Amino acid sequence: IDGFVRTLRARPEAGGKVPVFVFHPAGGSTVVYEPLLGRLPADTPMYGFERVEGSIEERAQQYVPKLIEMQGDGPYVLVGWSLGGVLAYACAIGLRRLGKDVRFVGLIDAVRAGEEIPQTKEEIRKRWDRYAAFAEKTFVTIPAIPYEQLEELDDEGQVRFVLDAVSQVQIPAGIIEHQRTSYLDNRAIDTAQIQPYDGHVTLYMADRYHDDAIMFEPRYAVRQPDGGWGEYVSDLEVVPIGGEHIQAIDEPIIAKVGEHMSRALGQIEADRT
Ligand SMILES: CCOC(=O)c1c(-c2ccccc2)oc2ccc(O)c(CN(C)C)c12
Repeated sequence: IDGFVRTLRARPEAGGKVPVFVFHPAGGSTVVYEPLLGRLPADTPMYGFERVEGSIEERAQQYVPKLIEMQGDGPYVLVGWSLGGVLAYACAIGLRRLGKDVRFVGLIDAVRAGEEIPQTKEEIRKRWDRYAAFAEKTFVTIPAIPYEQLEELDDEGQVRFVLDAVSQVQIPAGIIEHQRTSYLDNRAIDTAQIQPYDGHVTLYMADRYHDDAIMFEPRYAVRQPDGGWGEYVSDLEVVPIGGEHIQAIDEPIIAKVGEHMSRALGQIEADRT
């Protein structure tokens, strides 16, 4: 473990196969990509990029220099499930804009909501009204939500504001931090401003988001056939894998992703020779 870069399989000292760069999921680390690694060719290196702060573009501003430090002009293979897919895609845009050679972008069910999630004050009220209802059922009666305070804050400020009010009661630090970061990682998916990308993108597409994901944001109950990426990616390939979003990263479904991805890496390795 080195900063935000986790070594899943080290590359040899010099030479060897093109590394696969994986990006962490919402609320998790790149350890989730080990089953994928087992389904990729022998001696395929893999490095995982862990959580950093900011907007998607601000996070890619931190990732891209590190990617270039590790791999130079390319070839770049960028892969991500959940939020990691959006992160991989933003890095692809950043690397291509600097003239780097991006050969593969693999989105593992990084599927946009079927209806756009507005970034408006009305949506802040709707969002927190929903969460308040969850806190009433699962725990109490909740007073009027101070909407005027919330709508001036960003997502990090909103959740800190609510945690501060909840204290004034007692929640363990480890649980608060895990929920906070998982919540913030998911909101980062919602608020991502997707830019056009002119390279080939491979979208492994499950059947649907899992139930808990839909409970937090019901617009995820519907997906478009292109997963919301077609309008930004003209060179888009979709690989149906079935199942639920939460299963896409695990055996047995990852075998389908890995079999397809292994073929793509093989062609990349051939084209280097
Ligand atoms: C268990 C799945 O939960 C999540 O999907 C979300 C959490 C969450 C909160 C606390 C713990 C874990 C996840 O917070 C969110 C906020 C907005 C939102 O759209 C989503 C849905 N995502 C698929 C994007 C979530």
